[PDB]
Amino acid sequence: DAEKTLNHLISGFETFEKKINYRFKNKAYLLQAFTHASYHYNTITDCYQRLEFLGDAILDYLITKHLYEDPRQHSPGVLTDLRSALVNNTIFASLAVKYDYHKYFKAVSPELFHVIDDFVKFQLEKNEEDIEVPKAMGDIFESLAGAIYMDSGMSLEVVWQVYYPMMQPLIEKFSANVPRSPVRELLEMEPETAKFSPAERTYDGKVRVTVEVVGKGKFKGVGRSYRIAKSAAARRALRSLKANQ
Amino acid sequence: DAEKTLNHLISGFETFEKKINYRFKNKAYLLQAFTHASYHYNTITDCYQRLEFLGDAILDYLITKHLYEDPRQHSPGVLTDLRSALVNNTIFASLAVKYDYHKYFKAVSPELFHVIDDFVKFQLEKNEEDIEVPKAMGDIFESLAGAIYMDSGMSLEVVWQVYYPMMQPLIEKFSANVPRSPVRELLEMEPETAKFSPAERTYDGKVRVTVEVVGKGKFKGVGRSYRIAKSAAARRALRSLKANQ
Repeated sequence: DAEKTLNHLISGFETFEKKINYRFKNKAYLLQAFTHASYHYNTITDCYQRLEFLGDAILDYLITKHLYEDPRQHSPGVLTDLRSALVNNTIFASLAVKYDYHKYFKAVSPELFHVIDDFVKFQLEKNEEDIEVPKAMGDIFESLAGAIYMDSGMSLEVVWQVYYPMMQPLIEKFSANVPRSPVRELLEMEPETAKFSPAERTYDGKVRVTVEVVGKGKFKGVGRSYRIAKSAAARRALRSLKANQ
Repeated sequence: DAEKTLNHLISGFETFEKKINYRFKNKAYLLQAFTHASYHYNTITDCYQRLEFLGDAILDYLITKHLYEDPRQHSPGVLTDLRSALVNNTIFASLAVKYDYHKYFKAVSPELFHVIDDFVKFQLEKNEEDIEVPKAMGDIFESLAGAIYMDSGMSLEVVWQVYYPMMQPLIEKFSANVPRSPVRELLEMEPETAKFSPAERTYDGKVRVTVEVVGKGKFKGVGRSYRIAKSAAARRALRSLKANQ
């Protein structure tokens, strides 16, 4: 009887649904999300791989959107680096164990569980390199997102309602530590006092811009685009401001 | 006067908005999407890089969603391959030129435009290897998606309304040509006549499944998961069906 088998296999997930603050309408999707290929006791649903595939693109979008909207106004290169750093199996594995996913993971592999235990312990200590990252932990962080998406009738909004609280602190930490965009940094410091002049074309086919910072003087930047020129000029102004005479 | 400069730079985009069947509320976003780093005449908006970043994740999600929902029920490995094949700068560049994006692209690079012309010509002939792919064409296929998203008030639905007609035929072509999932293929052929038995555990810690195809006999599959076992059994049944005695 499939429902009796479901009831057996989902025993203990109550605690997990409370922890993430989401109640599954269809528990089969939650079981599927946590079912590794090796979990032969699950004779009623697919393993997590399809959900992982969907969840990967869902998280890529929600994380990308967040990065793009960040009022730090990261440059394209910084956005790219941040996306690579965050949309990432290791980062996903770290967040999975932070939020106890390993306590609900379904697999038959003593060796995998040993790797998981060591990784959980390391991450706990780290958060109060020769630790192997259990890729399945990253996998189920993704597959659960896919499961919530499916269970909620394909709602990205419901997914992010659940995932944002888990992700935002790490996203914010990474976003706060990457190099600042020199334009936004200057304007944080001198919002009405830093003024960029119109772009001018150079003999060598570049763009030159001057930023004047009232009380500090004028600083020139050149680059292969207006964006790069502004950045260059701001970086110079910032250096003078920091030097403080 | 910024609006006079906008009016000048967007001259000719009328034809493009008609072609994609989307009217921008804010033309600045359309200009930005098509503005390469080298286009120094654009002194009023950013270049396309930020939009490209956002658009990349938007298309990754919409394409992934489509692949996942395809009633061909691709296996995880096939889904992965298809995503890699489709969410791809070369594929994006080919679709951009198919839909005339190169006629509206803003750049200052005779050499780039030469590469573009050769690529347009090749693709036209192909669609009635030693052709360089102009990466900027893939870039603006992505940045325009980001621009439509922004202009429509962050609507994925409006993006896909515009993009689906451009993408679905290529997605469908790739999806139709990849290896079929043997389970779905068998069930297309024998929907009421192919029946999978319950999973059984093997001495070596695998799963074994038999599929019985009425009129043809029984075929066994073994694998490291229930999913793989079913696939294996179906592949055998298919081979017999095709042989047709």
